[PDB]
Amino acid sequence: TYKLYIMTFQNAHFGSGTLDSSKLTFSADRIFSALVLEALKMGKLDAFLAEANQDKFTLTDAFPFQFGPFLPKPIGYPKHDQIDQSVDVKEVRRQAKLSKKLQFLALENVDDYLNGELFENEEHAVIDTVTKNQPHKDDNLYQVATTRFSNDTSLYVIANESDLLNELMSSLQYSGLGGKRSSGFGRFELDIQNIPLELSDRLTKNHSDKVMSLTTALPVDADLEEAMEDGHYLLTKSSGFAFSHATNENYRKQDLYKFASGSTFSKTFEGQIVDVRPLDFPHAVLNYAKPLFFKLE
RNA sequence: ACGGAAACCUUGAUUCUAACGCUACUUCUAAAUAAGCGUUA
Repeated sequence: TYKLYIMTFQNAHFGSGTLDSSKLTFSADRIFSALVLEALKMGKLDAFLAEANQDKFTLTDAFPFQFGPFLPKPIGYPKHDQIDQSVDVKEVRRQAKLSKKLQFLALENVDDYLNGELFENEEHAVIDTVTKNQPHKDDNLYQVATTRFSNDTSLYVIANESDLLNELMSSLQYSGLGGKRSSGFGRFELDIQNIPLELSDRLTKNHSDKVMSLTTALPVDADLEEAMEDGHYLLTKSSGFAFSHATNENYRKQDLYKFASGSTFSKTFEGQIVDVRPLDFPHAVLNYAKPLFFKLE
């Protein structure tokens, strides 16, 4: 809610379940895990844990940044109250398909999207697959997907201004983000920018109006009811193998189903640093689900 | 405590074999090392 962190990538790989799958943008649990690993490699893991335990710490999923912050399409607002038209069915289905394909909108027109206007996606990155082999066992021919960006398009997140977070981001920018980081993917250059006046006044965390989430956040059990009755959302898995320097064998962490972005709700909630570690495991596995919200008209 | 870790698009291959810058064409055609002896004595 304080800064507007920008990460300019050249090549990246954000696996969505397979080595040959790469999403355009990553989720906040991935960057929180990356921060946790960088902090533990630094040695100042306890300070970052204490900072994350505070309610001031807020993080959001990466969104596209092309001469202005972008926001995920608010799932649950194709509402006919602003899209009531007398056009033919062909144009109605064409605009429905165009809105379904849309995933990100520029900040300057997000409310315009809520006025019935129709916008198209913009060229942000090309996702291409590369085949690689192992020239000692002539059976492995594995494919890796990338997210090669273009047109000065970066990724951005919103988080509090902290010196520990600043230095952690600076160490992240030479350590990569997601995927085969020691192969030419994930690396970025960081820039710190101020939140625009048209955006900072909308980033909220505590009130009872229509809020669109910015983080893949699973609410606490106390207030899930309000997200169930009057909440529009999408369900995203967070499975995978838990990285661990303490166990020789790789353990699958517990599959957890969160709420995607931008899921719309009628009231805000509280996130969880949920322990997705398997049983009998020495150290925790922290999954970050803490929402930053956006007010709607 | 990042659907993540590890992984060479790698090994072997001669732009090589055959093929006369060759066939025909006189440095040729006429031509005396030769002509004039004045005037004075």
